This record gives sequence, structure tokens and C-alpha cells, in this order.
Amino acid sequence: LRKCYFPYLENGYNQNHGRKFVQGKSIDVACHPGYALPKAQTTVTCMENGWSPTPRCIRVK
Repeated sequence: LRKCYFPYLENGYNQNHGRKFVQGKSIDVACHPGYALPKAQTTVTCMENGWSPTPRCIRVK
């Protein structure tokens, strides 16, 4: 019921940019060299309230 729209990361690789995923589906988020998802995550999914890891590849360096 809570569908998750894949947002736009500024300096990341939005493989599935502009695509809606149904709650329960997953997708990995890659970023430019030096950036990575919070808590060293590589994937983000529509757990319930939305993208649970939250697709924001913050600069790890």
C-alpha cells in the first residue's frame, strides 16, 4: 500500500531513477567514488514506510 518512488541522488548512480517499487522490493545503490549509503549499506528497499536504509549515498571519505 505504501509504494516507494526511487529518488534522485545528486552524485550517485541512480540505476533505477524515477521508478516506483512496491513495498517488499529491493535495489542496490551505487555512488561516485568516495560516496556510500549510510551505515555502510549497499542496498535500499521499500520495507514499509519507505526506503528503509534511505537511498542517500553520503560521502564516506
